[PDB]
Amino acid sequence: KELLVKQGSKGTPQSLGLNLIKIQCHNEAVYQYHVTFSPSVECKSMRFGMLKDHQSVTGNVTAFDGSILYLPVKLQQVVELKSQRKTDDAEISIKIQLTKILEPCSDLCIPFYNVVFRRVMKLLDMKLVGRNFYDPTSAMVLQQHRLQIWPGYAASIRRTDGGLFLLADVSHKVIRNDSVLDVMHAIYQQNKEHFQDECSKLLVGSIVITRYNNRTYRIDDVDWNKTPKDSFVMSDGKEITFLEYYSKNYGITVKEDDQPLLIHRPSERKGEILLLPELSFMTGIPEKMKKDFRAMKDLTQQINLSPKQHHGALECLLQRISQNETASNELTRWGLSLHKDVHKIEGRLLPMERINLRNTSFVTSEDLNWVKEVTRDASILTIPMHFWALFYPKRAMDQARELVNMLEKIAGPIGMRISPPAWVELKDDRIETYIRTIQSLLGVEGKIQMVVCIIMGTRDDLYGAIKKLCCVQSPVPSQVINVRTIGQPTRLRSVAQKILLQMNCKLGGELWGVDIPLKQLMVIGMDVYHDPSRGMRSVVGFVASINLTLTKWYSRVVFQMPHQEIVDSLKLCLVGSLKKYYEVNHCLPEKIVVYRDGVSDGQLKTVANYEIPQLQKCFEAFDNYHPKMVVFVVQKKISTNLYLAAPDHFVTPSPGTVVDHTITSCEWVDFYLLAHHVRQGCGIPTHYICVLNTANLSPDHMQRLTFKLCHMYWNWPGTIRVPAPCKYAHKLAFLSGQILHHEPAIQLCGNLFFL
RNA sequence: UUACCAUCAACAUGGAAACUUGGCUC
RNA sequence: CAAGUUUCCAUGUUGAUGGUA
Ligand SMILES: [Mg+2]
Repeated sequence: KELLVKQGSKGTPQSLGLNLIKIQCHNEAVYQYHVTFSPSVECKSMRFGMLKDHQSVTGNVTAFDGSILYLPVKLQQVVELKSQRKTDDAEISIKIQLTKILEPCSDLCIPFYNVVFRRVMKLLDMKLVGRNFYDPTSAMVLQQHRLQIWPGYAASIRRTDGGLFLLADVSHKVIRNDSVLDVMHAIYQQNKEHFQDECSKLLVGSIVITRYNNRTYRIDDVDWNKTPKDSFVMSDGKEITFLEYYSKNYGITVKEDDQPLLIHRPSERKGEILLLPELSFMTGIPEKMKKDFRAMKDLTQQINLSPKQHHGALECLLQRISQNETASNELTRWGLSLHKDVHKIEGRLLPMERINLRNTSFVTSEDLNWVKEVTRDASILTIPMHFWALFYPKRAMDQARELVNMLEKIAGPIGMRISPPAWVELKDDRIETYIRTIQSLLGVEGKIQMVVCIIMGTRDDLYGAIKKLCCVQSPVPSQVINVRTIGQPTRLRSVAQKILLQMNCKLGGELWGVDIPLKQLMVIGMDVYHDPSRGMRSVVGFVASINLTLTKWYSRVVFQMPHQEIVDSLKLCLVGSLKKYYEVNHCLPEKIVVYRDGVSDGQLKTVANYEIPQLQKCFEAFDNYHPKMVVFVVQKKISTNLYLAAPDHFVTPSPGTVVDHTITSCEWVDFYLLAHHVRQGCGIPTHYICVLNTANLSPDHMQRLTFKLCHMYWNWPGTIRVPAPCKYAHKLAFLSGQILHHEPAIQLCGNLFFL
């Protein structure tokens, strides 16, 4: 790990709000023991309790996470200890053998610095659910929602270039007080004779949380013929009944025994697991609650928190940490002095770039909104459409007359050669004839057109068949519209005119440019759209800049082969992108900037060594063509929050800032660029990690190049979460992997259909 | 599948730490 | 070397409503 200077010079500094820890390193050695509880107890409760029962041998300074104990003082090689169970009087044989001597400056200390913090905030009467800690003392209970929300904290200790830190997100968790058992009782009261089908309809596909070990478990089946009075064989090879299993591990004596059982079947590899309804609770958000205007406006008025409400909750967490003595000793025996106040990050607002139109050229303001700049002038990079087929079934005539009769009105300020659509009716929406109509006609409209498949209600098979026929068998676009979305005239201005230009974008109509000071720049946003829940061939979305001023982009999907992890596609995808580049610009690039998507933090090493070296060795297809490459990894689901520290309060700004110190990764070169256009909530910043940077790019150069790449997507008046090719490839990869399950047609490749 | 933007929920994948089991060779 | 368990984490995707629209 080299000492790399990351801070830039050009920009206006800011102030942020989430570091929360600075510790001094003092302990010369920490001693790790792995403990085998013989016989096996599985719950954390006894594994804490009988370890706390023997502080004469272990000591008061303890850190145990279920199987691993940590000490500051070395014992002998193996210590053997006898314990007796509080319920069945078992012969529990604790064996502690020292396995690791943790150095003060080793990255392996992060697990036990994290479990000591979990043991710290388990003393504040804070519960564990899933991964996080949630507070039951500031809940909101919603009776008509049948719901309860907890304002907990997802807190995690991690190492950073600015030392040790603890990142805490104010994570509100929804918990249903209704279990699966009580909602089974409610459905059985609602339907005494016909409840098994409702249980098999609202139970499979639904996912429960069990709180005896807080595990989240996917329901695959529910069985009524088997009760926990029947026994089974657990991991030690000896038969146990489930009630004695409860009394020996979790200690939670059940209230009834005539309840059914739930079957969970894991993925292929195998151990089928059985869960009681009483100890298992719902996912607490009802979609049957949701279908009204009063759901979020009465629930998430507090859950969609302000930045100041985040800072108040986090300062309340710090206050209850500091004012609790028993939590303070559990930090200060190990010598981990938490900071009693927040620790703040500096900022950097970049010199904001220029958006070049056909004639005008704006300096981008602080608001990033040019919503009604559309319908101004005719665009050069457009094929002027004339005719397109519009279909509607036998229930929604005037509903179609909501849309199209307004749409010719926004041909007013443009004044292009427009004509009314082919109003072709439908006799029956029952699966068939909707396939037959479109490729029965395919007529005068089919030059540059727009397929509008309008379906009453939510039906997956209908739109799947329509999009499969209307994007596989013929060169033709398609667009699914549900009548439930357009069912009211109130949602017309926001549904028909400003948006639903998917079809006008699918024929390739776009222009605006951002200035780039470099020469011969090829930027290429590789994305990987994975669908392993369906367990079939993952999809690569390939998009590259095939020109100089970045106005045109490439598109490619190739299905992978199952049981073959090595990518056979990306060489062909780069071959196609380079062939399109040599067909359009008639030249070869000098630098390549790749924005790879979708890897974990432990996976970049693979991207450092198992894929990008294959990209460098892929260039054998062209003679003496081995130039410099730049690789980046984009990240979305981030837990770091950003607030500007105005001298009165905290407000998350508009996108544009740069955070590059004391939040990054310890090994690679990272930065964070905020991309939420914040109207409410806290703006998560996009995380960009580089892998190979041999083009000698300064940090401000690649940060401003990333924001420039964020500036060039034809879908919005305001900036985007991930830059433009990683949303192009997202849209085309999702479309070509989940809906038609096929490659896009070659005959549409001159358009930018990824919009 | 209509512009992105939160939040909620869910699934799946990957890295590290050791433990246990199994596998041709001492 | 492979598989499983427990800890730490990390990562995308999907579905849903509230907002500028
Ligand atoms: Mg993606």
